Amino acid sequence: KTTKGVQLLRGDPKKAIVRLSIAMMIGMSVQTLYNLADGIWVSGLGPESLAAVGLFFPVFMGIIALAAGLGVGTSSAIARRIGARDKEGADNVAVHSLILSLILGVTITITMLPAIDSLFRSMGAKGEAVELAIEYARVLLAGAFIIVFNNVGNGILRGEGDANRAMLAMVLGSGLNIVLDPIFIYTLGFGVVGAAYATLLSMVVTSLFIAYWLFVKRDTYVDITLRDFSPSREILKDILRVGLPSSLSQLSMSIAMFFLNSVAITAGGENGVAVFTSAWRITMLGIVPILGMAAATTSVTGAAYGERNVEKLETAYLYAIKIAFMIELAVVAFIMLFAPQVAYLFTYVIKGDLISALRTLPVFLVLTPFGMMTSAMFQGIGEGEKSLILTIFRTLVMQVGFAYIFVHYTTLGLRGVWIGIVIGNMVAAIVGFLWGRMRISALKKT
Ligand SMILES: CCCCCCCC/C=C\CCCCCCCC(=O)OC[C@H](O)CO
Repeated sequence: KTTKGVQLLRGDPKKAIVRLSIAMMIGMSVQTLYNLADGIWVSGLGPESLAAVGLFFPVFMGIIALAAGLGVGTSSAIARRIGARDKEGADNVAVHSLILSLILGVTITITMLPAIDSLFRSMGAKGEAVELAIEYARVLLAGAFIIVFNNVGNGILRGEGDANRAMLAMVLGSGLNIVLDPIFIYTLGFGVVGAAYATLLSMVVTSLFIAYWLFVKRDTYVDITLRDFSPSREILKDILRVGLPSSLSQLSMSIAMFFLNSVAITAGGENGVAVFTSAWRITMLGIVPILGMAAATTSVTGAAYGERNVEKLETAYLYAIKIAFMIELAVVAFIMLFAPQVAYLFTYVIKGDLISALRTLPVFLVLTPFGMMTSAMFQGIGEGEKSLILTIFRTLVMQVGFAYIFVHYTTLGLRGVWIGIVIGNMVAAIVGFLWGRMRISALKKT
């Protein structure tokens, strides 16, 4: 009645942080590799194919945000029950989360399918452009349930500390999508819609593995059955108090990027937006280790909170920050030193401005862990609303705010955008860190 994952969660927090975060970073790196490769295949199909992907992209990211939001709500709620040695509670959360995956996933499909035509056209698309985007979108929308299920499955695994399988499920899915991409797009000649089917099939296979582990081998720590299922308002509210604000955090980010783009356009037009796009994509690569660490932090602080061990929660939180800080130091030094080389490789025009960008913009990555791990621990203790507030403050008030100030009130132009983004992120990192310290001392008094 105990797994390696549960032993890990109930063990030394530093050991748990390292194991989980390495596992998440590996899984997320394969997801990143898939994305880069798919970007390349699609690029060679022409403007009409890119524009079709472009039309669906906000919807698709919205679907990811909802799925991953439910996943982290699930992870946190399970980790806390396990820490509290509430086995029946952990079982019931898992069952609840799986029923929610069906409700959410299918709702996404049935709501968007009849909406996408009007949506794409309202975006300014006409005739053939509309038709191609719909062919592409409907394949992916068909798998909305699968996506949510996979994310919930991953959430359950992370919640009970099973770093190994959570990682494996990510590797299998993105790895299979990497294999199927050139075969569906070019070999079978399906073009852009081929990329959608490669993705749909990859997700289906992932779900088959997860369903096998959960329902056939039944070798997770949590027991999952409908025989023992009694609807719980408290469980539903617990999941959504982390899950909904997590999803909304992605929305805040998306809105922020829109404004950031408009500022880049104001400063540099098509040239400026191109430089920003490239510099941001490269800098977001440095974000990957932080995300893996955040996922670890949520599970580990959750378990500690359930155990009512504030010392343990604080240790995991601060150790996560320290490790992410060190990693980011190396990442930033690397990009800063090798900016011309890095630019050369991602461009194949905008070289000089991109090099400047790569030697200013990535600086904020060094302070990101202080805010992001705080957000992850807020989620671990179940207070997702605080994580959302911090996310809004960083992305919309600080990032966009300062970027706007430097461009409208100074003569820095493009460089002012990078500087504003850096300054904004760093202020938010300090505020978030201070809030986390305050929250923790409050815990010690409670
Ligand atoms: C454009 C070029 C793109 C190149 C694309 C390369 C794709 C590499 C994919 C996976 C390897 C990454 C390392 C994966 C390590 C996984 C370790 C693991 O999952 O362990 C399972 C566990 O041991 C169960 O017993």
